[PDB]
Amino acid sequence: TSPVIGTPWKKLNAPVSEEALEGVDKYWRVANYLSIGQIYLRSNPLMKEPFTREDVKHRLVGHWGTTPGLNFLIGHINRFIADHGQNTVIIMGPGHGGPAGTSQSYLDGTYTETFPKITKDEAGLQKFFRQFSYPGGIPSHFAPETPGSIHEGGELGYALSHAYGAIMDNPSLFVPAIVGDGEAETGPLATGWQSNKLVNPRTDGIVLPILHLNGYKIANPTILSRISDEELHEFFHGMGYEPYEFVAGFDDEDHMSIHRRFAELWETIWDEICDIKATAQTDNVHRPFYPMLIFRTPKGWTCPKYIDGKKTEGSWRSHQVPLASARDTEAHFEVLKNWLESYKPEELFDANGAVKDDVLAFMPKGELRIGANPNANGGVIRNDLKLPNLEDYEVKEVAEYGHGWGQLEATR
Amino acid sequence: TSPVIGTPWKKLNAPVSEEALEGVDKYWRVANYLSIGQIYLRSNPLMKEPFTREDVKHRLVGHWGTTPGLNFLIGHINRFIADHGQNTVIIMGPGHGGPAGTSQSYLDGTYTETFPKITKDEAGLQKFFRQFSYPGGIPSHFAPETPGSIHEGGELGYALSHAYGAIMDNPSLFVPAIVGDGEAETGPLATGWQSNKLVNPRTDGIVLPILHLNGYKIANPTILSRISDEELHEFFHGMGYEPYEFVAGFDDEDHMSIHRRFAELWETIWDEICDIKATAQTDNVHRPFYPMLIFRTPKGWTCPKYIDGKKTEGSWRSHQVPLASARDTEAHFEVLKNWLESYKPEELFDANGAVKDDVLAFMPKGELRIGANPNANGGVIRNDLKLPNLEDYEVKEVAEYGHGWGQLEATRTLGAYTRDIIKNNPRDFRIFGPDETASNRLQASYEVTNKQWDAGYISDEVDEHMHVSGQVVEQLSEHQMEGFLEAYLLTGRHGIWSSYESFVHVIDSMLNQHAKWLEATVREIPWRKPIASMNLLVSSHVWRQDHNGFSHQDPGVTSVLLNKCFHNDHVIGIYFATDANMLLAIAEKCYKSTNKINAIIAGKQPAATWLTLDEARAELEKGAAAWDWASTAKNNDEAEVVLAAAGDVPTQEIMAASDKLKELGVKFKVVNVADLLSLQSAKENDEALTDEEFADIFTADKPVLFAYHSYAHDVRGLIYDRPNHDNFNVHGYEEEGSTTTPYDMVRVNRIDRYELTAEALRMIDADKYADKIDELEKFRDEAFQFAVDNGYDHPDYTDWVYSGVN
Ligand SMILES: Cc1ncc(C[n+]2csc(CCOP(=O)(O)OP(=O)(O)O)c2C)c(N)n1
Ligand SMILES: Cc1ncc(C[n+]2csc(CCOP(=O)(O)OP(=O)(O)O)c2C)c(N)n1
Ligand SMILES: [Mg+2]
Ligand SMILES: [Mg+2]
Repeated sequence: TSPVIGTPWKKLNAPVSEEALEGVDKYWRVANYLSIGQIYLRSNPLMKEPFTREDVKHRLVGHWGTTPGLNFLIGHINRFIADHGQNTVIIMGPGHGGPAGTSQSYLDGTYTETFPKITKDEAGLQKFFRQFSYPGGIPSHFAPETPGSIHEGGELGYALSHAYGAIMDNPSLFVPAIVGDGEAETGPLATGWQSNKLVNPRTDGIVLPILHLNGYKIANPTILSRISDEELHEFFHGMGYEPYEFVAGFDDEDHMSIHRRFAELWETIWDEICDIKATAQTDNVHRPFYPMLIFRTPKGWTCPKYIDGKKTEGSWRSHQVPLASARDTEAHFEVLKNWLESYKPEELFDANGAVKDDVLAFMPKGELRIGANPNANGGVIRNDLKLPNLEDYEVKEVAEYGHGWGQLEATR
Repeated sequence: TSPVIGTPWKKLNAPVSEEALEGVDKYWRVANYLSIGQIYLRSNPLMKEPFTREDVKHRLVGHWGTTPGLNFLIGHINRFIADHGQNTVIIMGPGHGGPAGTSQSYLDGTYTETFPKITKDEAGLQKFFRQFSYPGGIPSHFAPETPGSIHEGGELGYALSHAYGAIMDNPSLFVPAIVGDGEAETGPLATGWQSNKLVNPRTDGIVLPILHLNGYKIANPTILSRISDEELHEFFHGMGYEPYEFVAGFDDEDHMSIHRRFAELWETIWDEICDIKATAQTDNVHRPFYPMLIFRTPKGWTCPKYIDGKKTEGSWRSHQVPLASARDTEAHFEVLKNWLESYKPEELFDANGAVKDDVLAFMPKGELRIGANPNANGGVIRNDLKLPNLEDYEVKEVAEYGHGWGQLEATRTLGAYTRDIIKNNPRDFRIFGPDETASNRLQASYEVTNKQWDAGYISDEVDEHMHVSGQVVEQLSEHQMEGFLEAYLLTGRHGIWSSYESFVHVIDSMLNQHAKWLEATVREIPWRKPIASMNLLVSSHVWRQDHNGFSHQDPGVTSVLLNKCFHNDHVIGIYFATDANMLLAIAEKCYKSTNKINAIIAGKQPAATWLTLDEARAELEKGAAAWDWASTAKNNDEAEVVLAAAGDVPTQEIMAASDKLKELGVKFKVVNVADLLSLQSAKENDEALTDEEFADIFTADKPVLFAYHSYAHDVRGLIYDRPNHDNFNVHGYEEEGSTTTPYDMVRVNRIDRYELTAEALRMIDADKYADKIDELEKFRDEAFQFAVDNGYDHPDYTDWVYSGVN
């Protein structure tokens, strides 16, 4: 049976603290630094001088165009899970943002538990950096080897169906389903929008679709990002959703101003969800409008704005790798060094190389963590079916009238 | 007169304090704990260990599906009364929430005053718990034994009529009328919604209807809870109300968050009410929209959510008792123990078992309390009517022109008498009638007062005697009139109400209920002082329904009234006005009486007058009396028959038959029974006629012919053990009638004068009088054919005047 974890569907009834958002910003910075170290670095994780081109990977593989947005959402969801004690499984629709998921597993402590050789220090950070998309390493996508993952995300169109499946008969589980805006063009997910007409708010859980609308696919913009905002809201409302919209990173607003704004928007959405759940205990015959979040951000949101005179951030040029060769020129290596120093890792890591304690104080503990949630590892939940005696259903006429008897239908 | 108590209609002009709401939450918890201890516990009130199944009642009876909501509302109303000093009477519509009312009486201190053996400690708490719905205990509903109660609430549909009655002529009294959502489906209360069109905000008080919309009846949901909120607000606004809505308990909101929210909503409503009252001092000609509160909560709001895997809270499964047997399993006892501990009684009671002082600090004191309010005990308010001299209204022509004179209408005399009572008693006496005051000829009171009407006025060619204030209320609903009058009497005032005989059945239930309020009061409740009597003028009776016919003829009110005559309670009186003077005497006696239901059956038709006032009173004290002027036999031995009568038309037929009997030399006696209940068994009824007196009135061996207004069954069931009862031959109504001439109406019921003379002749000698009997029988048919041919009754019948008229 699906377990009840924590205190489900609880309202905060308080402002989001400033200290928690301090922690969320520091988490976002350190998660971006880890997601870049995984793609680009093979040695010297904390850039002890001399930081040279010797420390960079020969073959840079991976994706970045979705990773900082995923890190933003995941850090905020982590603050939320710590505050509310919610039973939460995240489904990452753009699974090519694998460094985000591995950075989460590393930061919430589950990665070291599952993989003891990736310690939480300088050598462990070096191994964590080198092993991403490497011979004898871990995959690029959000893989079964990655704790907290039920969805690979490599082949696109099934984040929403997997979310609605994961909440079925599962009344305390909250699923934020992050959906790429390019993936939203695929045929499966377009019809997976309409699956709130097949779940009950009382007996099933709640899926919150987060449309990760960064505007671009590989080398092409997305249809949803280039239609009017009126059309987008009208479209999501015709499918039984209440659209909420968050826009960030498209100007020079301070990061804290963005974290605060998201905190307020998120708690508003949570209060609507909690109202839906409380109403469903009394009335579950009439369908509510579930909130869904439209998360408009620039693709590759913390990367350098321009590289080689080409618009990189906020463009499709940041999909896989900006600085396709930071190993073969000195200018690109300087761009990479400035990019890594823009997160100020000097204050996010201690002397021995561990992520500082105040960076992760806002984090959930124990079974509430993403990598520790039993619904992510559905084999520990599983129990055998209680099976009726087979002889009760046997077709006995063969035993006495002889083989070849009858005109029965097998599937009955 | 209704007293002015406290400081009426005052605005708070401040926020509701936090300390008061602390007290309100603690009150709500302790009231729920008391309401559960009453239902479930017989011992160990404070759950000293060992708390075992020994401490639980063997038979769990009572109701819980409304009790926590009632406790919530009552605690908040208590905070309000303490703050504002308001004169407030609560009417509890769902009276099956009795533990809420008894918990209030216990917590505000009035219960210990009324019942000293229920102390405020551990032993007193144990007695309070055990006595609820127990052998030798207190009832389950909100009973007359419960201080602060004017309404039983057992039989549903009359919270609103009782509220609007209690505020009438009562300008400082605030009445929150809590209405169940299932009860709102009943016919009476649906029309009791529309009674804000019959009260004036200046001269009358304010009723606040609180719809207690918890969604469920017994085993069924309510119509009002399952229609859209738009429909509900539109419905309440079409009836002259401003709907306010409060919703609580349907999520995990903190209790304080609920108490605070209710405080703001309540003070908003109070400010609208105070604005209405202040406006009414200047302008009272245009009707306001009174606020009414829709109080949406889950049924059984603090009970366990699920029991046996069945949804209990927020369902109809919590109506009577969750845990129907907490005595027969260990699991149910654990559920009960957890339920009791969820209120944390360990902090609500002190060591000795008294409710802690800080739990009741927010409570009203003195006369402002619900159980101490004088309007709840309307016998302490009551003062006697100042009555005009009866001799002023006597029909004096009988005294000089002889008995049987005239063609007067009996009810016009009562109209004049009641007019002068109104003149001497304004704002303490009121006349009700289901659109029938002017048809019962009680319109003489329009000389001194008006019909109270607060809907629109259009003209003066049609709106005479109507005014925004008045002492005559008149709506086409017998339920409305009866509830208005019952709440009028229960608050200390006086009244009459008139009705057609056939439609009094509409309120057979209500009368029954009021009799139960009186039977209970005269037996075991001395601290409740006597209230005025419920006076019902029954007119337009069965024998003269010319315009209407068979649908308007049913005198069965006498039967339903006879069922409430037991154990020497004397809460019922049934009087027959034979003429105007007898009506005067009866009405004087009835207006003086207390704690009774007096049905005065009088005709509105032109009828002869038989008695003088002194004769009428002399017949009155006995109930039955011999008419010596009409009897031809000097002593009981001479008479060959006794002719007894009860009612104006039976009296007329007995007298006309006596005239024919005189011509044949028959010696007879004439008896008139003004009061029916004097004919009751002497051992059963100590105020009925003794057996010697009854035998003196009716000769032991001689046959008695009895002509009766109602069904003869009611006479025969009453005299069964009386002497000579075998010889009684009762002639009454026999469900035979139509629209036809007045002689036909009594013809088809074998109660006409010819049939009565033939009956008496057959009682004496069928053989000797055979020719005369035959002549009478064929004359009846000739006199019916006369009416068929000519359209009116026979000259022999119409023109007949008694021989005693000079
Ligand atoms: C069905 C399918 N077609 C093609 C691809 C190849 N592919 C991998 S990532 C990607 C673009 C990702 O699009 P979007 O959802 O907009 O992601 P984001 O903007 O987060 O990078 C594509 C086309 C795929 N994974 N699945
Ligand atoms: C006229 C009438 N019919 C039936 C009953 C039986 N009865 C007693 S309580 C009750 C249900 C109470 O209904 P509601 O007003 O919704 O009360 P609540 O939800 O507060 O229990 C019923 C039908 C009654 N008291 N009166
Ligand atoms: Mg995209
Ligand atoms: Mg109800």
